[PDB]
Amino acid sequence: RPNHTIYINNLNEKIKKDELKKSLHAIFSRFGQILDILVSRSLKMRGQAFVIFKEVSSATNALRSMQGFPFYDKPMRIQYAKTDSDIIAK
RNA sequence: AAGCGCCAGAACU
RNA sequence: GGCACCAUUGCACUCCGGUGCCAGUUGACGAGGUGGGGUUUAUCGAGAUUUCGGCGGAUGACUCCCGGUUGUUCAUCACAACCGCAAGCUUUUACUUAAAUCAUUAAGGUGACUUAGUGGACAAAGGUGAAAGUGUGAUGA
Repeated sequence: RPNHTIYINNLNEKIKKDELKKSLHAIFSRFGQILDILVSRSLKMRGQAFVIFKEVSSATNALRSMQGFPFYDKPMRIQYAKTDSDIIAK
């Protein structure tokens, strides 16, 4: 079920790679320490974000609080990642 | 310090 | 890389849909070279995705004019080939810091790439001395 990494979608696709990465670190920093925020603007990966929390409890409070939150005019949709990311698994 | 200057076709970002 | 649009609500850990508009980046590595006017596709090699393509410059070549050398003095007009602070032709003889590519590893940038250092090697043309040979007449001191 719950995972170290959280999946964020329904984000504004117009916003560039580096800005959004720094902008999402502005909010998810309070819940706990972040290891790496993966951002891609490709066809299958745009308007999406993977945030790696070192604590699982950090990822849970993040989903509970930032769900539905309006970020760049768009309300956020957050779920747990299907599998563990490559920095925590290995 | 004159195989040197420039950039807009092309290519890459 | 950026802005608009069409399209995408999509679960990944070296990049990763299209069109148009805009911006950025690449875009010659050294040697050598200027009496003047015209003309023109301006010399030499090194390298090897573009050193391609475009445009500008240019000391080249050619030609004529101009001023000169050499043809054993030296004045003058031809004739012959040259030179534009150098200068007949051939056979030889040094000198003339090649740089980039390559490998490498530091700085800067979102990136394409950029700036600099280090390591080692390789030229061609030309010109600059030297050595032996071979090149005019006509008229006058």
